[PDB]
Parts: sequence; structure tokens; C-alpha cells
Amino acid sequence: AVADDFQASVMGPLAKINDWGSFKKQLQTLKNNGVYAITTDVWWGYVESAGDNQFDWSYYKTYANAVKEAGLKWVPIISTHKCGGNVGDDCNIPLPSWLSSKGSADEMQFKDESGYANSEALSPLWSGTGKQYDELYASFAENFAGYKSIIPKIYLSGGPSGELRYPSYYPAAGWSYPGRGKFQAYTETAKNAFRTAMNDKYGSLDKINAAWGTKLTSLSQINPPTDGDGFYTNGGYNSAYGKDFLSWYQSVLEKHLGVIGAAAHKNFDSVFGVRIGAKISGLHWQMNNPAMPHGTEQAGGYYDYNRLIQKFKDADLDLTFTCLEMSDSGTAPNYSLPSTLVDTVSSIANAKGVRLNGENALPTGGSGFQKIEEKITKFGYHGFTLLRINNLVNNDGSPTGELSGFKQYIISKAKP
Ligand SMILES: [Ca+2]
Ligand SMILES: [Cl-]
Repeated sequence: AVADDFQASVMGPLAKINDWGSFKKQLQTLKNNGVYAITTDVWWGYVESAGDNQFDWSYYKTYANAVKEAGLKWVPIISTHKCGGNVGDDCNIPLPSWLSSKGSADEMQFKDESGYANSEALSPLWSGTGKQYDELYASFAENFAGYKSIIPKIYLSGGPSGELRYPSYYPAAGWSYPGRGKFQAYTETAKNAFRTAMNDKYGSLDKINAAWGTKLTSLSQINPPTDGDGFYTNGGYNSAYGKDFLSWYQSVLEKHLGVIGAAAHKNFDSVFGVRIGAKISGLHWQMNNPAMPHGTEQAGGYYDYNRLIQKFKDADLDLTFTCLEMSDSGTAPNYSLPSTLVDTVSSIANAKGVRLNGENALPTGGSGFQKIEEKITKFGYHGFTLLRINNLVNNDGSPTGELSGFKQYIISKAKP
């Protein structure tokens, strides 16, 4: 069964609201169907665009006012990531542009196996990332304290697309599905952080060689994989070196979760006092590829789900997972097993007492709702958020054909 406190929420639209009357009609219809809350990307690029610590919350106060007036709860996602920004993308909401003048690009960004630089979110390795998020959370808390009664939960963005991961798969870097993507530790800052991490762990270059079986003559010859595709088949993954690299690669995300979690708790616990959550990506493809098993997950930063989910527990953050609507396939060439992935992550979270919340990866309907229903009831989910509002209600406020199924399968699980 779903958890005793289960509620169904719906993600708001991607595009900035420019017709408030239309959005209000949509909100009324969702409320009339028993929807609990609206989840909302609160874009960093919208709210601190003019300068460091120069805030503009007015659009989101309007947004929150509309949600409140419709009798809905509001679940803000503090979205410290970029939306699109490449020609043809369906949004263009970059990080605040002044950030570029505050630290070195190398320390602030991600670089892939081929040298492609990605700026979808600030690197956890930048000294200024934690400080910037702390200021932003403080500002949110200060500006939205008067909205306490309508905010039941707050989400953090742990990286690209609001997910705690590396920007490992990116169309503008040459990626297309079902590519495993690429490791994202090729900035000098990342390479040096890995060298420093290994020197700290083993104590010297010679002790690193002792652990790895290598014959390096300087720390500067230590690098991330210089060929990611064959990282399993070439003995990389199974090697002491490969395990050290992947563990470290994941540890960067884990420390980041700790930092942003602590900043969120510090700013929110005495103002809102609600559950705070973050999201793990559903990297469901290349799971069972014989030549690169779990290659997509690994490039994204996922080496050990037990340990990663333990960090959620330690940081006292709830876990949102995705792909709840998808079925297992496992066939070449996609090697995609999202339903098994959901079971894996969900089972681990429940074993640890980490509260689960769910989302669909892609717009869905029909059988998608029955799959979501299976997951939320098998694993005692505390919430489900449907992406997105226009898949349930048209601009004029009329239901799509899917609202009925969403209501019958999902909303009906909630106590009103
Ligand atoms: Ca700031
Ligand atoms: Cl946009």
C-alpha cells in the first residue's frame, strides 16, 4: 500500500507563465480532481539574475499566490541548474550569468572524456557552490516564510536537470540515446581532486602504485579513465584503480548532497520545518549490456546505490526517484530495465527507512498509470508527482483524456 501520508502532486509547466487566467483554470481543475500540490522549478536564473545576492522573487510570489488561491499546496524545487540554452532546446534558462565572473570556469564546470565543457549546474568541486546555495536558500526562506502553511515539502537540485548526478549524457556533447554517455571528471580541478583524494587515502605516490599495481612516477600521471567505453571490458571496472576512481567519482556527489542538505536544513528547518528532498536520476539504459554493464549509471556517478541512499538517510533528505511508469525491456541495443531499477532503488530506500517519492520520467497515460500504481503500492511511496500539468489539463482548463486514469489509479490512493 502507499504510505499513510501519500498525496498526489503535479509538476507545473516548463515555460514561464504568461497567461495567468489560463494557469488558474488548470489549477482549479487539478484541485477539483483531488490533486494535493503543484511542484515547481524555482529557476536560479530567474531569481538571482541581476547580480550576486540581488534577488527577484516577484514572479514566484505570483505563482505561489495563484496556487494558494486555487486551494492547492506548493512544493518548490530550488532549481540551481540550467534549462536548455542550446539552439533548438525547448527552454533557455541559464545559471545566473554573473557566476562566470566569480570563479574559474575549470573549477565551476564539468568536462567530459573528449574535452566537452558542460555548465548545466555548478560543480560540487567549486569552493563557492555551497556558499551560493546557502545564500539562495536563506533568501528563499526569508521571502517565503509568510507562505509557510502552503509549503508541505521542499526539493533541492543536486545537479543537472534537478538530479544528483554528473552531466554525463548531453545532446550538445554528441550524445544520443541509448549512449552510456561519458565520465565528467576531466577538468583540471576534477583531475587534481582525484589525485589529492588518492594521495590522502594511500599517503604517497608509491603507496598509490602499491594499491593499484601501477608504475607511475608522478601524481600528475594519475588520470580518470582515458577510454570510458571499454572501462568494464579492459579490466578497468574490476581493478583496484577502477574501484578507487568510481568510489571517488560517487563521493563527490555524496559530499555535495551533504553540503546542500545541511544548508537547506539550516535555512528551512526553523522557518518551514518540512521534509526536504532531492532526486536520483533514472539511468535505466545500458543496465544489462554485456560489454558495458551499468555503463550509463556509472558515468552519471552511480557506483553503489546502497552507499548513495545511505547518504540521503545521513543528510536527512527524502528520496525522489523516477521512471515509475516504464516497463522492463532489457533487449539490445537499449539494454533498458527501468522497472527493475525502480525496484532496486526503492527496496534499498525502504530497507534503510528513507522516505520515497516518485515521478514519471516521460509524459504517460493508460498503462503508465497502472505501472506507477504497482510501484507506489509495492514500496510504500509517500508521494507521486506527475510530469506535467498540460498532460492532465489543457490551457483552457479542460481535462485531457488522461486525467480520469490519473485520478482512478493514483489520486485515489490519497486520504483527502
Ligand atoms: Ca549569491
Ligand atoms: Cl525558456
